Amino acid sequence: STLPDLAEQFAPPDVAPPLLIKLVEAIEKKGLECSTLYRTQSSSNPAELRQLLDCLDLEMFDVHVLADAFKRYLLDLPNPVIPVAVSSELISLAPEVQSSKEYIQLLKKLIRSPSIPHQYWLTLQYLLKHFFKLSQTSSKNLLNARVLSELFSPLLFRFPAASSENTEHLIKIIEILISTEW
Amino acid sequence: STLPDLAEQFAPPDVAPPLLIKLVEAIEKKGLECSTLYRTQSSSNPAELRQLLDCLDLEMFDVHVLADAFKRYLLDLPNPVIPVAVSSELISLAPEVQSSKEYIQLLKKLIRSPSIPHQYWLTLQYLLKHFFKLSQTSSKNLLNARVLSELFSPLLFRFPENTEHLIKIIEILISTE
Repeated sequence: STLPDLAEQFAPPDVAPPLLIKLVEAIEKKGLECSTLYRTQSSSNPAELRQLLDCLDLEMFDVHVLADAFKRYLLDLPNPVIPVAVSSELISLAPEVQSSKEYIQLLKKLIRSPSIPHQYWLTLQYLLKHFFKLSQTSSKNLLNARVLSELFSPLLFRFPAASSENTEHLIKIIEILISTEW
Repeated sequence: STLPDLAEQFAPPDVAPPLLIKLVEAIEKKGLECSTLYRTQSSSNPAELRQLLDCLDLEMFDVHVLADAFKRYLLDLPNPVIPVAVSSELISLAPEVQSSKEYIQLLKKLIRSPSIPHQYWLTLQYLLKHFFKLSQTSSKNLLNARVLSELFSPLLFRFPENTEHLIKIIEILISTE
């Protein structure tokens, strides 16, 4: 709620918001192999999780609390990682655009727009790297790229779209972008 | 024009773009008393000035070249220091509103909007501080708040009448730092 805009939390040459780096690195250190990471709610409520996003070393916290604070962070951003301007255009695309490659091309073109601060695309890239690292230990944490897209796309886009052939394409491109990080 | 957006050049807790700080500090060191600062075209063209804004110590350069690079910087920003939405609103209120105090209150309210990165208002504050510093030696450089407003308002707002109210806001904001 008091969480600043992504464009105010950091700037190049930094690669991601410092708070998001702390969360991701703590979660990867403690939960990379956790078979229920991001699929179980912790006991803390939103108010408690937000208190965490202000005050210590995050490794001190329960990994399930960190995972919930990670979700809380994405939800409390004034504008989502993928701005509504971008999602609005992607959803509007006709069925003749059957190509995931085209959807990806358009997301990158739109999100790299000069009207959108570079921090948004940088934050998405950092998150995709995190999701990819998780999917490379799928044999233990059970997370593949598609499930990660289905779990986190509603947090990255923050769009109540009514579910359609368009929404399947957005989930699909996030899936593809996770799997194709390196 | 590869110049990044103001919001991409720095972020809190930094108070202004690092390149703009270097320009301002060099100009104030070398040209605080120059009777023609910011009113003389130097021999350099935009390409040469951009060469300078794209990368060592700026004090090595002719002060009139630094002044031109300062202007070039404001012109090459992808979005102006005062965003188009803000200027548009202030301009459309031009016939109906007259109070300078109201315009100033509104400029601050609009530019502090959550939809606008804080860097824009921070950069404007830094620029106003520079312009005020110049006006304290106006007897020597001839740059008073009014002259500074007429020179730089078109660069801050990015407008080639209605503007007269905008220029007045910058003048007052320079004078009251």
